[PDB]
Amino acid sequence: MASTSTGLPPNWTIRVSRSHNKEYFLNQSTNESSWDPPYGTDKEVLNAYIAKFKNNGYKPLVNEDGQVRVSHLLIKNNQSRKPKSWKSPDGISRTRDESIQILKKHLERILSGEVKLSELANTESDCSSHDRGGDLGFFSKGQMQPPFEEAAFNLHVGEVSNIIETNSGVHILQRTG
Repeated sequence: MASTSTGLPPNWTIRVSRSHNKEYFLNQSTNESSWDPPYGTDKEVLNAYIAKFKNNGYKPLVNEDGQVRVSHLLIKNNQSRKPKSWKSPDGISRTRDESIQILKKHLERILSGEVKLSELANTESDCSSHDRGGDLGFFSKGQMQPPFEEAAFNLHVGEVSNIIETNSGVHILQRTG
C-alpha cells in the first residue's frame, strides 16, 4: 500500500507556496504551475501522497525501507575524485567549468523532452551506472555524498534536479523510486 508515487504525469512534481504552505504542481518542462491536478493525474494516489507529505514535515516520501532510488548523469572533471572513467580510461582533464557547461546543455535537453536522462547517461555519464540507464538503485541517508543525498531525498518521484556538485563531479538526478 505505502507508495512513493505522486500519481502525477511525467514532467510534473510537487511544490509548496512560500506562504501558508499550500501545495501546487509544477511542470518542469513548460514551467507551468497549476493548483489543480494536471490532466492524467491519478487523483486517489495523489491525495494519499499529499496527506502523508504534509505529515512528513513537507518532505518527499521515502519507500518501505526508508530509501529513495535515482538515476544520474555525472560529468567528471580534473578537480574531482577519481578523474578517469570508462569513456576516458586514461584520465579526465576537462575543467570544472567545462563540465558544468556540458551538463547545463544536457539539463536543458532533458527538461525540454528532446531526450531522456537515461539515454544521455548511456553515452555521456562518467559513472559506471551509464550502462544501467544511470540507475544507482535504492539507498538510505548516510550512504551517498552529502550534496547528492540532499538533492535526492528532496526530489519527488519523477522529478529532475538541477545541477548538483559533489566531490565526484557535477550531476543531474532523476528520482525513479
